[PDB]
Amino acid sequence: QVLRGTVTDFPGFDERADAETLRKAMKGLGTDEESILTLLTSRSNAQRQEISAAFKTLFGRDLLDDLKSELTGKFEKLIVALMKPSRLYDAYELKHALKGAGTNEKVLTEIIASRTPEELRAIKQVYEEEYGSSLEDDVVGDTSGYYQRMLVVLLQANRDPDAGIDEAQVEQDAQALFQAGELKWGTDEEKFITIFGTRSVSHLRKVFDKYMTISGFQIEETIDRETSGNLEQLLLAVVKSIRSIPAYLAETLYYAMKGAGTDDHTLIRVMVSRSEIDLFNIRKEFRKNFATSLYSMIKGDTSGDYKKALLLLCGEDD
Amino acid sequence: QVLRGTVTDFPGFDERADAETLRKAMKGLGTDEESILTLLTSRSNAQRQEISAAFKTLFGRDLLDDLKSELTGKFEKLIVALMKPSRLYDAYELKHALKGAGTNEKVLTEIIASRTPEELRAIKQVYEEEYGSSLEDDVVGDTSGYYQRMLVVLLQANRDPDAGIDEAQVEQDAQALFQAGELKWGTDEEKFITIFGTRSVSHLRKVFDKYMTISGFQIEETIDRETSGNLEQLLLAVVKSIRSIPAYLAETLYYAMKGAGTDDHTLIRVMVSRSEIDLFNIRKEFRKNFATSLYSMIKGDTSGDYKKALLLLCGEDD
Ligand SMILES: COc1ccc2c(c1)CN(C(=O)CCN1CCC(Cc3ccccc3)CC1)CCS2
Ligand SMILES: COc1ccc2c(c1)CN(C(=O)CCN1CCC(Cc3ccccc3)CC1)CCS2
Repeated sequence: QVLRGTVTDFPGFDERADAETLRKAMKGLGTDEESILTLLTSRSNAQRQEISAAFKTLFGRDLLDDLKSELTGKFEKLIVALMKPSRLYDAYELKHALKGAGTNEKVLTEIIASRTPEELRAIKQVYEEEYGSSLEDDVVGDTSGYYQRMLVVLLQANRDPDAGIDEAQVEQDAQALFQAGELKWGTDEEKFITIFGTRSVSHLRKVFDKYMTISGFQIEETIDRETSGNLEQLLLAVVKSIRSIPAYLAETLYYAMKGAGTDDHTLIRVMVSRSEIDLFNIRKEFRKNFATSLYSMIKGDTSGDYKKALLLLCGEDD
Repeated sequence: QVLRGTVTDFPGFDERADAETLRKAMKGLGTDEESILTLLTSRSNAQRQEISAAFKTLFGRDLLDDLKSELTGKFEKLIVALMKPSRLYDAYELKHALKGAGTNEKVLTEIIASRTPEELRAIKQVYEEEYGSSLEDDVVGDTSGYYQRMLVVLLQANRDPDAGIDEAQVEQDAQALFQAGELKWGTDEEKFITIFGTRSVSHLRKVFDKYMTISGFQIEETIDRETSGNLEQLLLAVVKSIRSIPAYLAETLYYAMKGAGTDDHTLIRVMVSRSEIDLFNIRKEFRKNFATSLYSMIKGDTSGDYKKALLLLCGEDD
């Protein structure tokens, strides 16, 4: 097992040259979207940034506002994501959720549960460095009750690190996840919260196994996906995430594409945020648990230029 | 994988209660092995340094000098490896294979072939500081031929990023490895040094795949494990470590205990060094590739107090 994405460094890259294709593309005419497109998706994020630099030094123009005036719709909204520094992208998306795209647990839940401790720590740091306010306080401020609580637990980045596991605390803990299952996770939130937030990854993987031999069931079985409140969804995100991050995101991506209308906000966040970290893994995983390819899914459930960009990001292999 | 070791931090660590315990353990009273033994292998390494230091504030004795003057043979060499700082254990054993050892090409192969880039980067500089000379320049003076050359390449820590895996590039590598295979690795030479030492890992595992069906058989079968001088052992070891590190090391453990005698020195090096990184993982790949339990072979083949300490290091299970 080796984590990896779909966007690699362009060899032969020249800041100053790409700055010209782009300027020239959006020069006076309407717009060569097809050029903006193929280029920005066949560069990496650090290379995008240096084009952003070449643009200014050459032209006196801000690449980011130029793009943002000739592009619209789901197209714009993707391009704008690709130009965003990847150190920064998640802290950004959190703010949007904490401040103005709506009522926003799908994001808080999904970023917080799926980002490892190295990441939550960095996101927190940078959330405050960029945005002036601190991640934790914005979260407290716009959330509630036991959900708020566990986001706060996850957000500390303070899991017991990995060594030889206590089949004795495994037996207690699996036991207590059983009782809180039977009871619709509506009693002793107090208790399960730490089990899922402060325990380790392969404590919890052990635990989820001993869970099966208490109850005959996977822990996932306790928690339905349409209806549920906030908390249940956080639990089940934690759960799937402990088992496998690529796999959780592959899932999040299928359910972003099922249903009337559909979910471009998600498509975009996952695609872009993972483009240089694990996207290949998510893709091969998607072929694995859902048996049409990520590529194929997208080509059916997207249109026009946005569609094209997507697939280019996606690549093609598995 | 989640890579875990078998040694953890003792909760409620008392730096000097433990220092006392080592005093009356080895004082008067020439020695008392089983509290020495059990203490050191329930405390993590960095805690053993704290016990080493509170020993000096408290008593005016250098803990380590004391630990080794009351103890003999293999057990002694174990305690002396346990109280040797993580950062430093590797570079010390490189050195003691290089400085003065005889002709120890076995230890070089092992450490450089199993260590990741970031572990080699820390070795090189902590090596460089601790013994005034650079790890490379030493490696160079006592070795020669392509064995030297290949080591210098691995010694670089700069091997391609796991990325877009280029189908065309694979096949040319695999045929080049087919080419040099039939010629028993005795010639062509200089291109496989670049295939092994620089290709990206998710790349080199696909070449390992693509090769077999060119050749009939795995790359490994081209090389005769025991009837094979330095280079071919290195090469072999690199191939192995590319598929899985815990599995190289599991093979090296098995070959240290299987047969006539015991390679005790080797057994100490692996058990100790990897005890806080992947020892559980070496234990698990051990049982799956050899059908016995590491624990129960260290038993079958080692003796006395050395044994109980090893089995404590080895950890409780599976
Ligand atoms: C304390 O340990 C922790 C604490 C929390 C978490 C993990 C490890 C990771 N995890 C795992 O399943 C194990 C390891 N896994 C996580 C993703 C990471 C890959 C990755 C790289 C860069 C950016 C994002 C993801 C490494 C492999 C799930 C819960 S989040
Ligand atoms: C260019 O890369 C390299 C170059 C050389 C080598 C490795 C990685 C390690 N390796 C692999 O197959 C990569 C898998 N690997 C396991 C070790 C390490 C585990 C790990 C994870 C997180 C933090 C510390 C250690 C990194 C992932 C075997 C050959 S030596």
